[PDB]
Amino acid sequence: SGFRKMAFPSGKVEGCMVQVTCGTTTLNGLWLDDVVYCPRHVICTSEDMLNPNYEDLLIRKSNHNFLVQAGNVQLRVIGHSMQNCVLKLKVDTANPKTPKYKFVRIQPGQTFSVLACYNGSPSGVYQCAMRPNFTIKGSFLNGSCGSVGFNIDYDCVSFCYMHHMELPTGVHAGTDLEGNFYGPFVDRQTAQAAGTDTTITVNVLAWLYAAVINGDRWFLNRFTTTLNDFNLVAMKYNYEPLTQDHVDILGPLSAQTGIAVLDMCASLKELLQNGMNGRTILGSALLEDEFTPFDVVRQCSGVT
Amino acid sequence: SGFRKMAFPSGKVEGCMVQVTCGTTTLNGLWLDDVVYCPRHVICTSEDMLNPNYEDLLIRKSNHNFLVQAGNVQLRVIGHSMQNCVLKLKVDTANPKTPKYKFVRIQPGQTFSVLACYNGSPSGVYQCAMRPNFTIKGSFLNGSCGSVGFNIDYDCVSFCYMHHMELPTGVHAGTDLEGNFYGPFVDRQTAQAAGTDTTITVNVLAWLYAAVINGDRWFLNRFTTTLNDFNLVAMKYNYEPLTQDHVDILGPLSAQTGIAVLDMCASLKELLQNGMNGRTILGSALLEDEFTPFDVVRQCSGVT
Ligand SMILES: Cc1ccncc1NC(=O)Cc1cncc(C#N)c1
Ligand SMILES: Cc1ccncc1NC(=O)Cc1cncc(C#N)c1
Repeated sequence: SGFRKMAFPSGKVEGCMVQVTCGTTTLNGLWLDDVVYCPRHVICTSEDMLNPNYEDLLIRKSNHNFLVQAGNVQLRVIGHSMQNCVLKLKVDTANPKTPKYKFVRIQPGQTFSVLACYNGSPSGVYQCAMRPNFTIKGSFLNGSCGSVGFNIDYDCVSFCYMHHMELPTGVHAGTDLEGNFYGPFVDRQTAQAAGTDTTITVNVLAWLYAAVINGDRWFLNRFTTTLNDFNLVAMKYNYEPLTQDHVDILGPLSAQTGIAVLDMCASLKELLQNGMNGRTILGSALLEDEFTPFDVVRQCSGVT
Repeated sequence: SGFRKMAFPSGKVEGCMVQVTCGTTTLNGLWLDDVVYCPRHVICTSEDMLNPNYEDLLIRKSNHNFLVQAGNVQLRVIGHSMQNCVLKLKVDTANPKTPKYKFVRIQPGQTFSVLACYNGSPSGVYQCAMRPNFTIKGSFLNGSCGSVGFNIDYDCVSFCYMHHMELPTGVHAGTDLEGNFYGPFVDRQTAQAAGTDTTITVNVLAWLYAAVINGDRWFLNRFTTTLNDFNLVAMKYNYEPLTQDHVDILGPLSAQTGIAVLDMCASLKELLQNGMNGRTILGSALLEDEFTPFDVVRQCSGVT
């Protein structure tokens, strides 16, 4: 009973957080095995950030310039290398708290938990979605760079995001763990356009199924629709086009509730065209798109 | 930039979760030092739950009937005792992962993180408020009993809640770590009235300050009010009466933003009487009451 914006337990990730300092800049690093991963802009001063030449800036640095501290233990840096926008610092000690892990590049619309950190210390954990425009609407202040996003399948942590930047609009941008930015962003203090965003349609439908499962059913109606008709409404309201792949992933929820996907699409169509009429769904007065169908199944079945 | 419903990092609590089985009932326990804490209804069968005599049911049980398993390690039970609605199982081994901790009874309106667990395994973490009527609107399924709520001040975990029950209405009830229920609830399978709930006024005002800090300011107006006038509006909309103690706790946010508390109360008054007019505040289409003034300061300053 109940449905919350649940994050993964952050314990396995907490054991990986370290502080990385280079010159006068300090941010967060991720220590897995004998490598520490962090944003390459750790090597920049504020003046460098306007237009950095990272290859030139990294040439001035030596292994001993990167100060890595895990709690109180200082790590010895024996190698450094830049891969895209991340720095990989080889340390002489493998992290004893390294969980089973993978590096994955998530798709837009997918969700993950963020462990917000400052000076290598965890401050909070929250769940969020990678927007269709490759930005994340997080909660990050100066010092949070290097904080990571992840998903967990039983004992395996799939790291999918490392925080790098706050755009002038207050939204966030970052990379996968190979340092490739999600979206068109560059690690530079320059105004940068984030594309037109849309609402994650399959996630909204998944959340409508979670609402039915939890007893919120006032929005179910006597109507149905087609993928074509629904998609004309989705286009009008800046929703992602629904495909048969999305319908296929909604199958378990359709089967559990007995509500065909296109019937749920007709409920969503009516909510888009008429609003919520001052009513709420799972404690929200708007249509929630930060729960994937997988998240809804996991939370509604109690997967650990 | 940004403002999220952030939970505490759950790592220190994950290291305390164990599975407790007694007969055919299995639920979660909290292992701190050489004691395992769990709901006393672990000793009940489904038939006992209709009207349990816990003292009689516990008399039939011996130390060897309580199966406690931490991951794969089995703990040896050398004592058992009931304190209010919790069972305290003395084990022969102190939990090596016991963090610095306290047991605290929180006040209604205060917030905390819940680490939802099943079979002694963490599944997710979320932030919630203890409602003024002493219920929590969580996300809990069968097997989640014994999952705990907590707050963390640097290295100290203050455990404040243990989950016991889902009311017929889908809302949740539980105890402090001494087994005393929050609210009028009893650990019995009987319909039980949760009082009239109200919205946590000081938390809504705190969240309005967080909105101003993050750039959402469309709701600020040219008006002010008095505590008396505001409280007449609060009574009309089922909001908690605002006191000078609440105004006092909002002082840091008033100082940071330069918006006097009573001026923010006038903005809240106008939003209550007129609604949001299809607009949003920090990504919400309703007035959020699950952030205390302390949470807003902590999140807006990056406390670890
Ligand atoms: C103040 C703050 C808050 C949250 N997240 C991030 C920040 N600050 C920054 O973005 C600093 C920065 C500047 N220019 C480019 C990059 C990159 N890549 C990073
Ligand atoms: C099914 C479920 C889901 C979430 N939380 C809890 C439950 N189930 C229960 O409450 C089981 C129970 C029954 N009667 C009294 C108590 C107490 N105290 C507990």
